[PDB]
Amino acid sequence: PSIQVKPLSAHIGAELHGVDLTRKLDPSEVAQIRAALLRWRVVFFREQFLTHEQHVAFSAQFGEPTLGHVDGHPEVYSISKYQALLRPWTGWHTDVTAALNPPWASILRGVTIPPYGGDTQWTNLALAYEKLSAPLRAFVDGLRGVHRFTPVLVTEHPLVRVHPETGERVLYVSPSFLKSIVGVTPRESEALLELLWEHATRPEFTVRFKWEAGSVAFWDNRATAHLAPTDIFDLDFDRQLYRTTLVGDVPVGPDGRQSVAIEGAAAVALN
Amino acid sequence: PSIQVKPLSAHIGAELHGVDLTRKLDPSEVAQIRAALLRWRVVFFREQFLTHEQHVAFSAQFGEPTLGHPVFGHVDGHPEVYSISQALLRPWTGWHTDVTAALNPPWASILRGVTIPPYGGDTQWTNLALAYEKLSAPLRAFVDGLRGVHRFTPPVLVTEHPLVRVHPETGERVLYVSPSFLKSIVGVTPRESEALLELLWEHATRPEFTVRFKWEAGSVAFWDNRATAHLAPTDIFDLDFDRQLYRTTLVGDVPVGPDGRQSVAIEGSPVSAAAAVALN
Ligand SMILES: [Mg+2]
Ligand SMILES: [Mg+2]
Repeated sequence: PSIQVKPLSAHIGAELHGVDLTRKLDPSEVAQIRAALLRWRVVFFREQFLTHEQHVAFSAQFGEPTLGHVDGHPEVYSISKYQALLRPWTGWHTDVTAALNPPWASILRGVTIPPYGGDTQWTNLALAYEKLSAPLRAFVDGLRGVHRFTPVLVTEHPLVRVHPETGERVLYVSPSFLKSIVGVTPRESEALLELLWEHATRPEFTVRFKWEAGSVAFWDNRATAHLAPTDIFDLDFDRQLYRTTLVGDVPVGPDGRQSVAIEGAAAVALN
Repeated sequence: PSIQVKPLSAHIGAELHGVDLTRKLDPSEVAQIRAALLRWRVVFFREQFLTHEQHVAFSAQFGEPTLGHPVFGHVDGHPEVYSISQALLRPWTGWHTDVTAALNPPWASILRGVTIPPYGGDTQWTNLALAYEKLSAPLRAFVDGLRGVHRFTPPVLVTEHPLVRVHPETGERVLYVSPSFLKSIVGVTPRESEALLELLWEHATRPEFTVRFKWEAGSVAFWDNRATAHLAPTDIFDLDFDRQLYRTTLVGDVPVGPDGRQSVAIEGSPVSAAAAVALN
């Protein structure tokens, strides 16, 4: 096995070594990375100092890059450093789930990285589903949720997304964007969402990553949510990353029902 | 500065390099480690492969090691060394400050990893001085005046502590809310207590107040119990890996609140306190 896979927690995150991301990967390297990604939900690379062009080329080996602008590279979004009601789930989200087809993956690379501050976290939403009790699993299997984003996108997704490559059921509760559960009263929706969001962010479902210059994070948005840092606003250090995302398919629930657009680029550049 | 200090987050945690914990530290090294501990709340060392004797000697340069329980964590010949080898889940579950059910909780602990899984078993700490400062001004003034009852029942210890502990070395106010052991706020109704504790516990475990540490063989964590709470791993229960660590802890003083009032014992026994030291 040419690519070393070093898991970072019991059920999410792995650091990969033995691949040079500045050059085209051969088919075996692509397969190994994709397999590690499906198994560990987010994979990380260290000391991969890339140009935007190389970042796009790497991304294109795994899917179709989506189109904070970077000059000459419409696939690349700038993540630059340059009041809130706080609950345990605040800030946790899955990228652009207000859209009908949320991007299935994102690739984020660190260019200007503080000595400390600015860690990112991910949570395993396949595990979160499996760790619901059986009656709660059967219950959420049949529920739909409305995801909204206003810069206006509104989409009805299954609360349980069936992963198109692994068949796993995912608790698809994207906390920044999921606003209500369809067909239940407002208080029922509020109480159930708080229950599921508390559950989805159990520490034992998460992994935390301390960036360094040249680091790369590549995650499966069909099975995760993530948490951008806020501790970095307390420090003078600059922080600059760049992101690509891969065009996704329309989610389906355990009943085979596809998501449904309700109303509706800006969420691709921001989330 | 002979000891390199590498902070791990904006406000908590630092990895130290340039010191050999197998040999006695000179006064400058002791002072540097102590200063980094006060500033960063928990400090970490890597590739420090210690015997029990060396672990105790290191501990003794910073305080008086506690002297053990007959059974819990007991290591033959080393009363200072503790062996470390359905639930209702809330975001604060498992977060705690060690032995706060006792009148004088230990001021620090030193945990060393001997047999460490390739993955799983991370520990987290939160900065309770920062947690206090990040309460709004009216909430800070409110909790300044409150006391809390901490309880522990070994496999009974009951102490009334200030909700805000004034740190004896830095003078900082600490939101002393030890979630596993703090049971009630003195002098308010049971529902007021429940609702306020849930507010403060949610607050004290904000991710931006925390640092997470992935153990390796030979790693050491040295934390200030007067300014932190920590979270032991649960993701290891799913894995077949052996995990062996050893802990020493340093005898602490009686807490004092912003009004100068010391904590007050309500119930307890020396053996129950030793059990909490061994098990918390
Ligand atoms: Mg995002
Ligand atoms: Mg403890």
